[PDB]
Amino acid sequence: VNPTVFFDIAVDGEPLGRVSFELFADKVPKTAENFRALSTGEKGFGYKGSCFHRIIPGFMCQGGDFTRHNGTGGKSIYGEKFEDENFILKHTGPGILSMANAGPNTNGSQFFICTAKTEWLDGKHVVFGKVKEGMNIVEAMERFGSRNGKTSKKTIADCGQLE
Repeated sequence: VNPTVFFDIAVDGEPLGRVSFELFADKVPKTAENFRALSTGEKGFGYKGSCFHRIIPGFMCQGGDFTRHNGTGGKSIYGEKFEDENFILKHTGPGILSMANAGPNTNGSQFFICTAKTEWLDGKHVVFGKVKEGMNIVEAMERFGSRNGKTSKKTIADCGQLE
């Protein structure tokens, strides 16, 4: 069965709620495994304690830069940025979980959660999961964003894999 991972989100250190995701390991196993392992921290690094540095209401929440906290860092579990695995899945609406990148074949650890349909990203960003529980928490997060993406308050307080 496809894995499920959770993030416990905090705003300025205060608990907000939990978001869980189904990872589409049946369709993008390499990309799903990267996100899964970064969520459990089992390789010795990952998402716990990192922030969502760019949140644009009506578009997306972006995070996963656990090394520089601003969109310039992050790394995959593969010792280098990795390839676009496939583009089977499309950006169909809110809740889609997709990889951030800076060009072809440059996936690291950064990802975004869509809060709208973003079809112009189809074929350019690898979709690999979707929000299962807590879309309402993603909507709460979105309120702390702004047009230029800066957040009005600061995190993934805990994360891991659910049965």
